[PDB]
Amino acid sequence: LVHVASVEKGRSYEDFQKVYNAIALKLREDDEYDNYIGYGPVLVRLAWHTSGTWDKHDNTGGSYGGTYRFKKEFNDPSNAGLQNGFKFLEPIHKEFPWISSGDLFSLGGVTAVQEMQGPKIPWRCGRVDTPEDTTPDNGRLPDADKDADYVRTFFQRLNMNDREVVALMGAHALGKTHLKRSGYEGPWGAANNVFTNEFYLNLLNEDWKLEKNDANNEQWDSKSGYMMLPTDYSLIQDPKYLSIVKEYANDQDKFFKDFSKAFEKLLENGITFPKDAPSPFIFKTLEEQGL
Ligand code: HEM
Repeated sequence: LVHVASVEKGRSYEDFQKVYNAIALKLREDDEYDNYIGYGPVLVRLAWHTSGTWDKHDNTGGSYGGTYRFKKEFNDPSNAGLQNGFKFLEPIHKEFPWISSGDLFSLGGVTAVQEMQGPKIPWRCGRVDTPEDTTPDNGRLPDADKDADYVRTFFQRLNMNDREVVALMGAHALGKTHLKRSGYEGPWGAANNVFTNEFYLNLLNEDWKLEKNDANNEQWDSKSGYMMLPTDYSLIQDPKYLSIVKEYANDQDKFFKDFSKAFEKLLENGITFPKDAPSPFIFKTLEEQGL
């Protein structure tokens, strides 16, 4: 199965900047969600989970088809809580009914990262909705209770290398774990709706203790009130990952550049862009537009 990007008929950068802006304005307005964290983090996670079902071996799953809109995928236990990001996007889709579902879910993540003061993420249009029977089965998203070998092997299926994995995991600066959702509880740091390299700094500099949470699962906790999942902590247990964690903890711009590339790649696995497709779009933030 080849998925060829097909530009929404007649649309160009200004149309997608208008969608960006609508997302960004709602992000600013609906600020109460999740004890005033806001919707940025869950929109980033929605973009990742809708892309991270991809299998490089047969091009099943991935962002192209926007299949999260079907009950098998929206009810994946791995996706518990993402309905909040979907509900956020619903009025955006109603205003811009021409955008595909995959383009909207992925653009939500780009818009969230950028509006949270993260790197620019180039973004390409042209995902096309595919039918209900193309929805990937549950079980393609990763478990959190595992070690570095698990994480490395998992991400090979998404064609990500060590550097790409460690960079992508930096998104855990954002938001928090919620016990009723995943069986883990707590934020990874203090700046959890501003995109920074804090995840790496906290991994290296907090005093972590291996504790059980109230769902009887182990997680790493600090006196500051932060947590790390076992898979997060694996990045400092494995010496290859550890070197890269130190690099990003010591170079904010390098993390931003590497995250941008890996996140674009994640959002584009499985898609064939014709030679004459538009170049990737770099959207202006609301701040840059004076809005
Ligand atoms: C080994 C890989 C990963 C594992 C096991 C993992 C696991 C988790 C878990 C258990 C949660 C908490 C869900 C909840 O209780 O609300 C979470 C949240 C989150 N993850 Fe991941 N994650 C992984 C990779 C990633 C990647 C690659 C990104 C995106 C680039 C990402 C972005 C997020 C975000 C932004 C949140 C916060 C959501 C919120 O606050 O609602 N994660 N992750």
